[PDB]
Amino acid sequence: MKEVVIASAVRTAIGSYGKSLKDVPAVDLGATAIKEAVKKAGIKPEDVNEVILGNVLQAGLGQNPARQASFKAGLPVEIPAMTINKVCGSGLRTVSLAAQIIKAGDADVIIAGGMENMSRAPYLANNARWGYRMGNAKFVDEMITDGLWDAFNDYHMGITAENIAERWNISREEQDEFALASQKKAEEAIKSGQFKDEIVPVVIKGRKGETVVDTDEHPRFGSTIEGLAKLKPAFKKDGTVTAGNASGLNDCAAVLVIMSAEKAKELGVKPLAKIVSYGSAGVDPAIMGYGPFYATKAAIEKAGWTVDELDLIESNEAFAAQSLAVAKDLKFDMNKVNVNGGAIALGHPIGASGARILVTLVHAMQKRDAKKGLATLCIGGGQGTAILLEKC
Amino acid sequence: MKEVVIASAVRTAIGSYGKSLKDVPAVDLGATAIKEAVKKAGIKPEDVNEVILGNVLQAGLGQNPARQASFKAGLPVEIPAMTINKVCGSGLRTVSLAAQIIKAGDADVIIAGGMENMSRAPYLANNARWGYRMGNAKFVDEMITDGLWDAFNDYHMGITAENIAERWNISREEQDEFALASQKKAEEAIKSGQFKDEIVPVVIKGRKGETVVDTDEHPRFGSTIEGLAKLKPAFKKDGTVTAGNASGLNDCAAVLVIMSAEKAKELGVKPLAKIVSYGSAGVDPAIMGYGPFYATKAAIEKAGWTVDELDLIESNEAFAAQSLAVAKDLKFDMNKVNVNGGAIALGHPIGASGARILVTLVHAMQKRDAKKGLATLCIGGGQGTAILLEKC
Amino acid sequence: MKEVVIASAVRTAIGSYGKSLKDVPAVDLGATAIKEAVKKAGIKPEDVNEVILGNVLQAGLGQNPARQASFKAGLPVEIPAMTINKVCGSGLRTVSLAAQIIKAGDADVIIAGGMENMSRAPYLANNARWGYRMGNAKFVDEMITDGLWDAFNDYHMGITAENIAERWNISREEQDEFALASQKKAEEAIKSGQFKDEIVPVVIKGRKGETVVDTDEHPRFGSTIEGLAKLKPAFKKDGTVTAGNASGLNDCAAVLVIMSAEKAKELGVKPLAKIVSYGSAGVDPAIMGYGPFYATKAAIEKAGWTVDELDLIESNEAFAAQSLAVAKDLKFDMNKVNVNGGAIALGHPIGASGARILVTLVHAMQKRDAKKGLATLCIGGGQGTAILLEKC
Amino acid sequence: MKEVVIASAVRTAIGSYGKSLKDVPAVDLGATAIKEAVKKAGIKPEDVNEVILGNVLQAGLGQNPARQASFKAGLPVEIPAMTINKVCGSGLRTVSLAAQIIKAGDADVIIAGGMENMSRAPYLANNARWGYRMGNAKFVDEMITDGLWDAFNDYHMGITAENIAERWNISREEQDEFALASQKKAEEAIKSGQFKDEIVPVVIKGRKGETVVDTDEHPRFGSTIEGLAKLKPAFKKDGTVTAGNASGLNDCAAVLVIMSAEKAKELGVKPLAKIVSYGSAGVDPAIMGYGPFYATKAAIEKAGWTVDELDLIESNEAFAAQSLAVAKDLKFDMNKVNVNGGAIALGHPIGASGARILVTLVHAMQKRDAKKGLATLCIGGGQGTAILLEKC
Repeated sequence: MKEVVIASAVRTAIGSYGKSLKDVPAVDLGATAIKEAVKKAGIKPEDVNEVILGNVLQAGLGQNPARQASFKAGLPVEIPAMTINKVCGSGLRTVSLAAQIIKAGDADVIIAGGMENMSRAPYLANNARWGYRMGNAKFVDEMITDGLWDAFNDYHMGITAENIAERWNISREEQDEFALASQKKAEEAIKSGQFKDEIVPVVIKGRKGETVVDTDEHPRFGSTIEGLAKLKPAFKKDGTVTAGNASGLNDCAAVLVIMSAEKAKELGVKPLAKIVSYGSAGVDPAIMGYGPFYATKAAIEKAGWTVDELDLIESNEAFAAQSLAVAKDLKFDMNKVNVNGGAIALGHPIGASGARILVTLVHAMQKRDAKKGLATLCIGGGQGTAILLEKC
Repeated sequence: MKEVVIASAVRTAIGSYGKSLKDVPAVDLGATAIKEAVKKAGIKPEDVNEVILGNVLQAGLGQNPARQASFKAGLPVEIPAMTINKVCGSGLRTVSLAAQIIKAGDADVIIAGGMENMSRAPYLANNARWGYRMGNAKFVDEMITDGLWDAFNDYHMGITAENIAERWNISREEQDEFALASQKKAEEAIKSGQFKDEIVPVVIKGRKGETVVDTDEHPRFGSTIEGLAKLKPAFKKDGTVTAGNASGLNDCAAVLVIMSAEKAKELGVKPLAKIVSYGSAGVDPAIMGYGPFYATKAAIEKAGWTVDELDLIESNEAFAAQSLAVAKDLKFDMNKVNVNGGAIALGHPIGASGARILVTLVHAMQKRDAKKGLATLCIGGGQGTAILLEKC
Repeated sequence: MKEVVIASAVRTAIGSYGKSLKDVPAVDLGATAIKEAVKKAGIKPEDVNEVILGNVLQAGLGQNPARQASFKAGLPVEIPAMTINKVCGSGLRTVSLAAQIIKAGDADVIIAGGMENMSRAPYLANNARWGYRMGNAKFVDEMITDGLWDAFNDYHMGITAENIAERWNISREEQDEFALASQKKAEEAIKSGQFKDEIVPVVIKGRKGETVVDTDEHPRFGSTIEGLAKLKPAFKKDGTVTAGNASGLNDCAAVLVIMSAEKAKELGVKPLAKIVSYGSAGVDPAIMGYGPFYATKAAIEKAGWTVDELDLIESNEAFAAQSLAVAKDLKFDMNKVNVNGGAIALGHPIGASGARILVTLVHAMQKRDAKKGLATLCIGGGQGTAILLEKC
Repeated sequence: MKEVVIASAVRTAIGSYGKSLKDVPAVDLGATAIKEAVKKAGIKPEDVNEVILGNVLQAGLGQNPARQASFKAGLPVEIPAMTINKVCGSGLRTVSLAAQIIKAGDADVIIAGGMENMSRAPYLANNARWGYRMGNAKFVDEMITDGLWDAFNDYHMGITAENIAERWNISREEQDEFALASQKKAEEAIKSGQFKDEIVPVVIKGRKGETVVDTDEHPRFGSTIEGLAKLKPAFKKDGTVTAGNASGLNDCAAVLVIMSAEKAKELGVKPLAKIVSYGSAGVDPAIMGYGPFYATKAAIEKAGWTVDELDLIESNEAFAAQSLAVAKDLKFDMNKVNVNGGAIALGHPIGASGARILVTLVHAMQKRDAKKGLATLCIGGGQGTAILLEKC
């Protein structure tokens, strides 16, 4: 049916926990990235049919955080919006949902992506409404419960990363060397201007003064292998995962204008890339056949491609252990992966992260003249999200 | 373009605030409804491609409440699931999203609907993470902030209902007669068994016994116009809107199995109705040229129908003043509206309500042999959500 | 050295946890008791020199709860007031402090006693001011932390009672027979009007009506040994202490007017009893040479009395195991102990309880014409508090 | 009756809000000052008969904060202890209570004073136990509610200071010049070693490292009149009270060993001063006669003295407005007042403050060879606390 393209792809800088964006609600980050994505695509806000934004920690953000972002961006109040939560998947799954609505014939132009401000997550009192009656109870970290805690196994995401490291023998040393390379690559990318096209500044009107945040602050410049080897395991006595080889808690928004090829032509848009296939795409049989990261595998097959044919790959770094497991199984050429650094250095703003790596992927393909790109994040049946792009 | 149908449609009873469902998390109500929906459709859990569920008060409910409901229902862990939040529109928007995904060629069978437990919403401390420093602060009722408060105008949704009552000149008396009619129709429908097919019982297993909840708790049997006339305004001094002419705060899950017509035939399923059109369908020029209830007008127009041709209508009753404004503008025959009672009597479990009225519409169409049906809820630019159904 | 007397002695009923006094702040119970105590003593508010009141759960009750009670009772704003917290000892220690101030020549008329509303204790967030940073934390039940938890051993006061039961070899059976006897005596005392003189009614004025609370709510009329024998241990697996052989969590105020004998004569007051001695009286060599209940032994010795000479004894029943250990060690004649029932039946409103048993002792001495009385409560080094009274 | 003396007088440094002592609970500060007061008096911990300590913000501190301090100090577990709360009065009123118990013949040696850690005060949820039911509620700053908020007038203490400034015409300029002089005098006192005798270091065992806090940190060295004139009013639009001319929120403990003259002789103690009279002393008539600070006035008269005869005076600086009002009315010679600086510079750790200024007074009398001293704090009938000392 319709071909689907990315007309623009914009993100804020990624802030560190409790730092540069602590005072900027997720919805304002979202609004900042939407306003700019719309200008960068060269379309009018009224050309937009629907807004679809991921956001995981919605607690106390008020009704329909995606709608607030749309309205704050200056989009027409009558554009419908919805907020999606698939945890790790949210921000990228909104892009494939956009492509699906366009394919169904119901839209031509959709704002997609995601936003998160983990620094601002609340604490919760779950039994304040009808009473605790008696006894100490839990004052709930909402960021941990709704974003980072495995609802079924009743342990932290970090434990899952340990399990994978264990089962595959991904050693502490191997994870730290991977973390070091992500740090070095982010530092070079930032210092060489590789993110200048994709970052929209955020303006914080301070008590008096305006502050501009326009640079990713999470990378630890000058990281060394020695510095990483000294860190204590963060999740498990004598484990392999540390602060050093895992991503952080971060704040960002990242937004893309998704359009039918035919509408892009009509509006004089010069698109950046075509969406070729995605993890959600087509149906079955059979699911289990490909192995444990079958989402990404099957998405690659549906595009008619192989891993060797890919020019650039964004494979999210929630934990180095998980990144190394995926790269090993799919036999990625590591020179083509996370070329501007990955989440260990840059940050993992949950609900925005899938969209963030797609924004970094599309600009890197443009910059480096790379024809075939893969963005992939999250691990395990039901959860993997992946998109394949072919540059225009 | 694939034809899309409803293979089953099931809901829990709707509980009242702090009452029959207070001890049953939204995800468990959702799991109960999904497990039954699959059984009623006569399909296996393995036949489901994806789970898409409305839920507005997600705070503290843990990662991806839709995925939790899916898992707790017995559905394969590999089925992808996402949680959607469009406030009032959430539960019906998941049904049209299901149809779009099916139309795009990406799934054949999708569990859609919504779940909410307003009785269990937390309170929040928004500045607990980095500190309050000094001075009293707000202990935030999350149900009001995330479900009921207009994020822009900074007032209760009740105030919007009051403005609509003034706008359309709808009197206190008119609102209470409408409320009384919803109450009477709900009482007669309950007592005549009109909900017996669609309600799945919820079994609450305590430390000492079992309680079965299978009847809608919210209606006030024996309501009278004098009883309604004595009520104090809920939202403002000298207001027209009271607790007796507005819906409540309520707990429910409502799930439908949505399939392509082709898969339904292949699986031996006898579908209940075909989804003919929805407010999201086709693109937006010139959408605001119809009036303020243009999502609903545009959906009816896209079906190729008119209001006079409709046999049954479910038009949600968040507030009698809103229900009457939509009914006057669209010139509904009120004999065909909310024939088994509406949300004033039955309750408004936010992220489930749009699916709950679809579940009620489709069962009522079957029972009454009505060919053409409309479900509509929410009011205002870009919020209205509507679906048109044609009985099989 | 001035002689010191009790001119009046009044208490509210004792409410049960979350029940009859849940809506009445401790300071209001205190104000009700003070206003009546002054009236019963036949003195004017102007005749009071100082207000000294026990209150253990002061959190959030506002500045100087004793001063608030004093003011709300009609006492001149210039009367100095202080709030004392010695946990279990608070309410009786204020009576001996009153006597010391009178003996020192610094006052002639002091309002003493205690007030507590355990039903209204808050929960706490201890790190809200400077932040929790990350991770779940304790939402602290302040009643347990400030009123019931051993700050050193880091366990419930219930565990101390269990250790005392083991120490003194006091069986489950023995504790329940003692509890049943407290229940029976309380039921007979209530029904025979033994508390009618000492209880001041509390009038709760709602938005729509008035409720009068004037009867002790906590006793379980018709208790049986079989009913007690079926109870599960409260504090530890296979424990002897249950909810049926330990006191409750309760709400009360109890106030006495304490005067020099000289002022009482000057004001025309007929005093109820003379305070002969108290556990604080004279200095400490060699205080621990008596046993573990040496405050009580030493008070009796300072009166120039013995246990056999006492006519009535109020020995508080926080736990049956503690009550029985004190009674065995001191060889009390149990026919003279807690003759109108004790705290198992009647409740243990912490910072009021010591004054409440003094109020009950002095009324019982009057009614029964008993010359010599002992009130004792609390156990362990430096906590025990006791007063000896001689009827006028 | 018995003469009463101060055998030793010790305090911690006073920390600023959220600063040097933020990690040291009030009870540990108390314990540190008790252990040292006992050594400085040259008596054994077993010579102590009772512990009486002021502490206003007791919320969540656990049972009987004075007892915890005693136990943590290494005092015998059987010494009875009680915590007093008279807000501003607490710490000094414990010293006069000590003298009263000694006068009554019931003790020879008492530990008195007070402790507070305002940085550590909790936030409160007052309706967590039985439920908020619905609607936003207040997340309570316990420090403000229990320490700084006028329970009767329902406004901040700062408003009272404004009222006094208003009624007496104590101008902004006059208050800032008073604040400047307190700042200069504290700076000279600290730099000249005047507090070295009375400060006991506090040792904070850090993550690794021990930190020593031994210097008052609140003074703003180098303050200037210009700096103070630039500040905005803190309580009232166009008011006179600012951060600059008011004290802070501070953390400290200050403890004194109080003994009978006869026991000091017997134990070979060389006392520092005799307590001559106190605000609580003797009884009436008539109270209103002296004017609004009659507490202090009457205490001065009872010693047989006049204001002119005083050699040194500590008059607390909660707010410069209140200090200037008292000094004007009693016609203090300002050269003899707060000679080492006052609370504006040094801090006002509520429950400790009365004891802190008595500790500073007694050491200053020793240092400067001053025979007659007055300590006074708090304002308004019922609340004024005052003690007169005559040096040994």
